[PDB]
Amino acid sequence: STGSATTTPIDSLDDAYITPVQIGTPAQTLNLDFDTGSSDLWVFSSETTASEVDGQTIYTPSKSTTAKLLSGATWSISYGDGSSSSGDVYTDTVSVGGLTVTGQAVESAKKVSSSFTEDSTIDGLLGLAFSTLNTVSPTQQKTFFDNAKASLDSPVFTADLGYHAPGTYNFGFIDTTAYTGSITYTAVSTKQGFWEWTSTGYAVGSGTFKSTSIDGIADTGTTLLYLPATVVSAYWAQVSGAKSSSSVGGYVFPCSATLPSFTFGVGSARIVIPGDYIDFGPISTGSSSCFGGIQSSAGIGINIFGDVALKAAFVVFNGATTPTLGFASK
Ligand SMILES: c1cc2c(cc1CNC1CCCC1)OCO2
Repeated sequence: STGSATTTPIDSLDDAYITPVQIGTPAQTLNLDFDTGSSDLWVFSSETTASEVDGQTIYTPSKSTTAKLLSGATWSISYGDGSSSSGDVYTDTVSVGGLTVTGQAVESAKKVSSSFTEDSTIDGLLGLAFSTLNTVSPTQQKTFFDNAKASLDSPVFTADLGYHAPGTYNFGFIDTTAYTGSITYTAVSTKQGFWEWTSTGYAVGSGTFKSTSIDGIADTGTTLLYLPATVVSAYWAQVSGAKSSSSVGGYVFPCSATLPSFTFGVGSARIVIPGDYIDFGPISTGSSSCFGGIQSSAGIGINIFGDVALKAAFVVFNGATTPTLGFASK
């Protein structure tokens, strides 16, 4: 089997991407944030504290003939930005782009933090990291991909995120029309539960390539590219007026600037992130200070190849017995 679904930026900055997901019988379609950096499929629901719901579409298990309470199961998760959610668990039928999993754990939110309440466009998250990170207790649950894998034509999914435009998540096949050149594959460590890999280096603009190992995670659920302070300083040093602002919370730059590209290595291959991709616009409405799309990972504990990086590539998440990651230009 295979599945194919369009993923759409939630706003003009590509702050995140939402993908329609069918849950239950008859189908209830919710727009979820596919997150390769976590392993819980959770949704706004009829159980979510009413004051914490603000425009989202909710899952109502009592209206689904295939929903079953997973008795005794609870979940609670915190993300890298300090956001959080928690609740109880149902199993139900979940379909993405024509690919159906029965008995998928659908984690129903009773509580969500303010940042989720404030994102009216995100009805929940669909985790695509390794199931070892799933937070359901006392019986850990499998991701949608993990449940689907054995039935897929090939045990893979691909992320093809657009810049200021829709893109595609495919399950079970590689669309050879969706990228240019060849796909370069690179080793993955699953020891921390992430799609963790080592980049072979970087370049800033037309500058020479610096060969250096950068260990990080491929995370579709993180907006920006978070890299070591040395690398990030080298990038922003090429932008007149750019500076790290503690009050704003990262590098900012004059909105009048033309940003250089940033290249990252994947083995001997190179993925080029155009300068425009690194512009996250005014820090506040009407400001001439703009927020940078490449930021230091120093306060995070891990480097993160988030959407800014991934949207410059066609990315293969290969879930074979020994997982790997593939990157192609497009
Ligand atoms: C918070 C934490 C997350 C997440 C999504 C959220 C929701 N607010 C984000 C801010 C920009 C838009 C989405 O996906 C993984 O970790």
